[PDB]
Amino acid sequence: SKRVLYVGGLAEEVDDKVLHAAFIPFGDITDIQIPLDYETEKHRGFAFVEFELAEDAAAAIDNMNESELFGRTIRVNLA
Repeated sequence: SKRVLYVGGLAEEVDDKVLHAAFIPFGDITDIQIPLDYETEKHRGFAFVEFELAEDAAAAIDNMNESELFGRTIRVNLA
């Protein structure tokens, strides 16, 4: 589909709550996935945000790609 976004460049403390607040303005979010390093406790700096509507995902990409989050430049593309 074209409803799931790949989001890279996430600071270590960015979590599901942070991601949801940053992306919910574009439309309903179905789920957020944050792959973790099993040995350690933290994530790897990227996540997946799935929108209910492809149209909302598109708007999210257009606005969020190369934007700032926790002082880091993030990259947003179709997963």
